[PDB]
Amino acid sequence: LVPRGSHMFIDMENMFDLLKEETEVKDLPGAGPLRFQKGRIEFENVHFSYADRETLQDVSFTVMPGQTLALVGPSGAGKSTILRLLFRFYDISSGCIRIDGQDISQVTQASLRSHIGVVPQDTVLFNDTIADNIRYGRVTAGNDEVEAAAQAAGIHDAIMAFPEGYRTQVGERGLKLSGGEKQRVAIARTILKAPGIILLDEATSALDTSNERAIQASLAKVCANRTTIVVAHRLSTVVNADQILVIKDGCIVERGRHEALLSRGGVYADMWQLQQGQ
Ligand SMILES: Nc1ncnc2c1ncn2[C@@H]1O[C@H](COP(=O)(O)OP(=O)(O)O)[C@@H](O)[C@H]1O
Ligand SMILES: [Mg+2]
Repeated sequence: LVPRGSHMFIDMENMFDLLKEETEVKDLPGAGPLRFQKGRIEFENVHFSYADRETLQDVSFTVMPGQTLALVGPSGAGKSTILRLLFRFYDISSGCIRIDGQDISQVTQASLRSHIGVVPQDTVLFNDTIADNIRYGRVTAGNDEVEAAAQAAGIHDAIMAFPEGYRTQVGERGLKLSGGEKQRVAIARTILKAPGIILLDEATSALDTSNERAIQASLAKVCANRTTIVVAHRLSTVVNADQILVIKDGCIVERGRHEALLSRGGVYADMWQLQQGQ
């Protein structure tokens, strides 16, 4: 058969390109680098939808440079989505997201992400030396910098007990890192990238008490003077956050510090009373 109408001019290579899965986001022509100053974050009246329910509805907030904002709320509320949007994994249908006064949709995605450290629920380990796994944070970094990141992340000492030190093959085809060593690797990667903003999605598993306390101290280290948004599962994170947004069905139903949320007696307070069990 002879393809007719518009079909005679269709480009098959374009049809195969459109079949691909993560169909993603474009830099707008002429976009320059994010001019990052101190990492102030702003969501103004943000709306977003994956499908036919709005996932996020009129979501507004600010994170001042160096402050931590915790997202909490029921499953499916849209917490993780918020981090995704700041990374510009997706575009928003309305409203505006800014870093230091600049629409994140109008700078290069490359520069945007160069200033963001993502600490994910769980850690991709590559089939590579422990040193190259850390260097993943910033590929051009010196060995000295890898060791400094590892030192700050609390993993240097475990690594020195490995049979080939920093050269020890890890991942699937290498030495098994413990669950705690893997988390520390993600931390070391982030310390090495040295971003001005951290996006932290807390693991919903936990390790033993003393390890959990150690990892939590190492995380608080990486976040301490960086603007941070955390999807918070741990009560200690929320207690110590500079601000908490309580999200329910895509809407920020309440916000403030821990103590002010408790004294408000609303949904957060209900959560805290329930976990307390007095
Ligand atoms: N990739 C996706 N495609 C379609 N819907 C999604 C996708 N990811 C999450 N969702 C939906 O968006 C809503 C928000 O999910 P999410 O941001 O993960 O919430 P939380 O982090 O509060 O658990 C949920 O209803 C979820 O089912
Ligand atoms: Mg969830």
